[PDB]
Amino acid sequence: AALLQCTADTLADAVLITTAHAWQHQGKTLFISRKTYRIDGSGQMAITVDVEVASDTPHPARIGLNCQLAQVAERVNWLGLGPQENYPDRLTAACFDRWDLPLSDMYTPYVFPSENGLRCGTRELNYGPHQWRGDFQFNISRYSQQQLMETSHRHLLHAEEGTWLNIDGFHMGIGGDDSWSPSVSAEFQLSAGRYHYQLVWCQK
Amino acid sequence: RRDWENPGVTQLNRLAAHPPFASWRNSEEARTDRPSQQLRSLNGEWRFAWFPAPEAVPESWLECDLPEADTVVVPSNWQMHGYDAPIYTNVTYPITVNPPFVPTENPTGCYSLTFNVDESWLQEGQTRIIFDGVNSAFHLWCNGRWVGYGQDSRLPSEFDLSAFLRAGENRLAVMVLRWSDGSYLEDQDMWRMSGIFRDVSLLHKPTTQISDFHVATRFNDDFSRAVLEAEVQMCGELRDYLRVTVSLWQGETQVASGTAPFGGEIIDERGGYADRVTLRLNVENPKLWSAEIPNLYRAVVELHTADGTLIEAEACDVGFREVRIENGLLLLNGKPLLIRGVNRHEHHPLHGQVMDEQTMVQDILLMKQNNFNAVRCSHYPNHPLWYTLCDRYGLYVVDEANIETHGMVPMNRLTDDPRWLPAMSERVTRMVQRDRNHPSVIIWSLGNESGHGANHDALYRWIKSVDPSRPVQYEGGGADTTATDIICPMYARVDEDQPFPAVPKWSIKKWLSLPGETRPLILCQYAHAMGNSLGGFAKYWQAFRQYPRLQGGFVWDWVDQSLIKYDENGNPWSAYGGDFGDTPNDRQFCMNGLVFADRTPHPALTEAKHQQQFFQFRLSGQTIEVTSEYLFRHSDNELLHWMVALDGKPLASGEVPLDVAPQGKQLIELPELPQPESAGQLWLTVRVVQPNATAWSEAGHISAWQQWRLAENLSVTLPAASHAIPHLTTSEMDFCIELGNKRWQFNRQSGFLSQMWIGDKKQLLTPLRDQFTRAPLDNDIGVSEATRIDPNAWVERWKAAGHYQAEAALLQCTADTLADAVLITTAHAWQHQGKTLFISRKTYRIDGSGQMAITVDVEVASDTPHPARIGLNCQLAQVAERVNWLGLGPQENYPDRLTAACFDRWDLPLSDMYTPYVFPSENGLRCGTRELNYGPHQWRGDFQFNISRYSQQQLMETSHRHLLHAEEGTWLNIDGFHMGIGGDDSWSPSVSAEFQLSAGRYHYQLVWCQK
Ligand SMILES: O=[N+]([O-])c1ccccc1O[C@@H]1O[C@H](CO)[C@H](O)[C@H](O)[C@H]1O
Ligand SMILES: O=[N+]([O-])c1ccccc1O[C@@H]1O[C@H](CO)[C@H](O)[C@H](O)[C@H]1O
Ligand SMILES: [Mg+2]
Ligand SMILES: [Mg+2]
Ligand SMILES: [Mg+2]
Ligand SMILES: [Mg+2]
Ligand SMILES: [Mg+2]
Ligand SMILES: [Mg+2]
Ligand code: NA
Ligand code: NA
Ligand code: NA
Ligand code: NA
Ligand code: NA
Repeated sequence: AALLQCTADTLADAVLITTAHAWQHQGKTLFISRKTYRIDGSGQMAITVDVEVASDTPHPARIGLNCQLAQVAERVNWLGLGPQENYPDRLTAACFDRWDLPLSDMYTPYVFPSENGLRCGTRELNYGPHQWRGDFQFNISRYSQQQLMETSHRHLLHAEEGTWLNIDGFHMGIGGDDSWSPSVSAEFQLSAGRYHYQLVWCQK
Repeated sequence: RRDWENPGVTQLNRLAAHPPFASWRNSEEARTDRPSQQLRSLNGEWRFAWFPAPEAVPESWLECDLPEADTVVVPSNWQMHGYDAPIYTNVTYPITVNPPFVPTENPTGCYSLTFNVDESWLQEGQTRIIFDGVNSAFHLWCNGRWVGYGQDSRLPSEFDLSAFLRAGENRLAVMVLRWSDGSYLEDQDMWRMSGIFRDVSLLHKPTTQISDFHVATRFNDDFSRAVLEAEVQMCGELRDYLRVTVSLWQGETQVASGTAPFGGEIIDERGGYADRVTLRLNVENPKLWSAEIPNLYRAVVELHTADGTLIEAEACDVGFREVRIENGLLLLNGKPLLIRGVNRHEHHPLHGQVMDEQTMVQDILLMKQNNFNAVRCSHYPNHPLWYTLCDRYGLYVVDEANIETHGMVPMNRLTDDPRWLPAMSERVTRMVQRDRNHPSVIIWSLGNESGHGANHDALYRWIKSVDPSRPVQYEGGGADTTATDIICPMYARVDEDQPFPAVPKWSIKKWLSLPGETRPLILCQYAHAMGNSLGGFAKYWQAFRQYPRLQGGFVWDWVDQSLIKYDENGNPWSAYGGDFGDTPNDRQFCMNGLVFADRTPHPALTEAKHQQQFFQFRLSGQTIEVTSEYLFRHSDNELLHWMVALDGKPLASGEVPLDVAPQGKQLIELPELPQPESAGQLWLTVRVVQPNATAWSEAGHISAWQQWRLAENLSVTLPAASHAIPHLTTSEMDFCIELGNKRWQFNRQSGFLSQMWIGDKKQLLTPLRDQFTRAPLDNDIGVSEATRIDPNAWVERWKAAGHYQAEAALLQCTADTLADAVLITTAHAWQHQGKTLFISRKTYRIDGSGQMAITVDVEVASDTPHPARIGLNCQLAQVAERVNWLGLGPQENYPDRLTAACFDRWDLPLSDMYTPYVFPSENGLRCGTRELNYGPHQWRGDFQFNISRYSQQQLMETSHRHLLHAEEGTWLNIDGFHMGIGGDDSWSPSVSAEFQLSAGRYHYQLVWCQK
């Protein structure tokens, strides 16, 4: 990430932070992320994200944010699709409701580890004293993407400190027509060029 | 006798049907197709009188001209001269349904002509008159004596006048009935007119003559050898000294010839046809005919004495081609066709249904220039010259019997009735007898929209017996009945099934594989081009290319059937159904053409040209792969032009010759290309250009194009810190912002930007407000009418949900001062009767540079009908001469109809940004736009827009383009999102799901600045 801009303004009832970053590689700009954070008297933090994706770079796996929360909580409660893991091109069986599961059920123990446990169509997500509202997809577990991508057998994974939270405005389909040739359908690739998403983080 | 109320009497004294004759008396003139002294035209000035019923015609008229008659031009349709009104009705018959009777009030056209006959025509042989087209039934007298009668408005009626004429002056009297029992078989969706609307001619034939001739061409397995077989029949004085010689010419060279005496092979226990002869000519390496290369030979049929006297000669253009269906595919000369077709009615906005060569040529040129290779004669045999033109210019033709009984209930009531077989039979058999030697005709059709009756099965079989060289198709009764060799539906969708009972319209892809089905599928009508339409067209072409058995279709249709009317000031205007007092009528349903009545293109034409290209392209790196979809020709009149530009700025370009064999591929690797690091999108555009002119196109004609986004450099450059900060001033009613010479005013009660000044000049006539509706397109309305609402049509769903009447309720409006800008924030709710339909949340940020960034986030209730658009609108104070944009163009383009548009920098006169569809609706959008310039303003973002002198309100409230009036200022509509326009049909919602605005939440952003 390269910073392009970071500013702070005070509004009548809130503080507004504005940021812009470019992601580049071998001098090419791959992605540009523009955001605003607006914190008001209610203590809610509203995040708006607008992303540009160069038309000539391969369509990305996802467009979201991530962080390692310091807290580890027993349950996960969300208003969205579930209860089991679901992805864009594999979510017909999931139902929209309010689900509540132990954190470990939010991780799928695929023998060969990878991105896993996403839930889509989520309007509200609760974990510990935090609450996220918006229209996103998410996964939450003790394992970072880095670890999963560096690990070849589930038995070698180890819980990291805290909880890794991945909250996506958009996520690419997973495909599966076969496992030896790209099989994610066009309608499930993130090829729009410009993406917008917004979330509200607040304390519960 | 009221012969016009008896389907059992379709003619009296009419001569047999046959292919075009000219009775040349010199074979070289027959070979060259020059005029024949034996074939005269009687077209010109005639005498005409209109009567309200045949009972009102005075008997004196048979013997002499009526003083009150007018002199008028023939051919003509009398409605075109104002004698009575033409009627525009689609399905419902224009008369009370009570076969076989017609109204006692039945407009009768009394035509007459005094003309001369040279004595020599009466000294020997036979003199006949030919009426190529009389609508709908007529009696004929010559010199006051009754000659005969005829029905079928679309084929020639010929009568022998030999015994009625006298040397010098003669007078014809033709009493034409507008309505007859023939009318029950003429219910096509078009203007209902009448008159002697095709040519009238007089033909002299010798007593011993060629009465019919049929030409067939059969081939060997690889088409390198053929046998031309010509069966010739004679009438007259049959003697042993008679011969027929058939010679075949390629230009001035005679390639083959055969001569034989009369007497065909034995055919049964009673012998053979002593009055017939079959000549068989061997032809090596014949030049084959196709729409791609319309190679023709000339066959001359000489009837002569063995000792050398030519009695008469007849002749035709011959196209060596074989048409056959094998293994589920329609093949032409052994290769599977891909039909780029269109249905074409015979229509002229001034002359009605009268055709002329200029207009036909004009239509053929434009069809070919727009990549069409086929035409269906919807829904009757055409004027004879059409065929000649298609043979010569090269178009595949579906020749269709003049049988349409749509208005019956059920639709096969007459076609399944044996009492209507004779009348139907004549319409089929006489067509085949007239047009069977034209190579352009490749498929026969039994008529249209007449259900499926036993009569179709009998006639299907008759054709198959008499002419095995061409398949037979017929869509009625479900499009895949036993009366059709090709599954030929109308308006079946690509992927969406429409399972109506009895006659379902399956997705075309699904249709082909139904259990036991094996026939090819070619749509007899697809993509209803009514008003702003053709949305989804590309979907059809992708399917046709992917599925071998999906071999194309005929677009509905070529030209709008609008008629010209003149206002108080004598200025012409385009009229449609009901504009002549005609009622009931089907209003604008008569305009469904790719082109306007005067042949000006509608924007959809370019979409069709593009999807119907004959060269396919793929890009890999700097390598372009060109694939030919021609079946028979090499790319011998083609070159590839290529050009690379960055945001409209040309960086490099070139040309490469195209040398691809039919169905072949060519790889072209482009030169080291530009790799600028300046921000923007790099686009490659390629065009196939025909350097040499052809019979149907000018040198430099573009036949194909395609574009690809090459590299993109996103802008990362920070803008320069401003030497200013805008000031905010507040009052209870407004937020005013000022910066330099610019000012912005936001109304606190309405919550919208109400005014902007550049200098001292106001820029807006109406405030900037959200807009979720559009002036409805013909496809949005479908069949809905005030008197009979169709609740399922998009327009009605929007209306009923309150979209057009919703009022913006302000929920919030604040202004804040930032470090280097002023920020206005607003939120509005649109409700209707208690229902919140949409919520619009925006920010407007005006900075020290004077630009205004507007961010819009809209929520749309999931249970309200998907809205037509999500955008902003305002009436600008300025009227500027031009419009310049960086986006798709240059023509109007909508989300489901934009493949033909190209991304570039375009610049046009304001008026070209409006499309003058006869029935006004939303129009002129351009999509994929990144920057728009108009007068002093510039808008940047990623949006679609339209800009013109007409508000959406006016367009939706006006029914005819000539009644629109330019408003003050310019109406600008800038949409973040716009719904598809549809068009698979114009009577059932046809916007594909992927083009409906059903996301629920939408975001868009624009920067408006001045320059
Ligand atoms: O046959 N119909 O009852 C009918 C009702 C409403 C709309 C179209 C329609 O039929 C359709 O009309 C279009 C009009 O351009 C064409 O004539 C097409 O051939 C016909 O099937
Ligand atoms: O046929 N039309 O072109 C047409 C235009 C506007 C309204 C009704 C209409 O045709 C009418 O359509 C209804 C179906 O909705 C029936 O098929 C009716 O028989 C037909 O005349
Ligand atoms: Mg009759
Ligand atoms: Mg000779
Ligand atoms: Mg003589
Ligand atoms: Mg019809
Ligand atoms: Mg009507
Ligand atoms: Mg394209
Ligand atoms: Na892994
Ligand atoms: Na095909
Ligand atoms: Na029509
Ligand atoms: Na060439
Ligand atoms: Na209108």
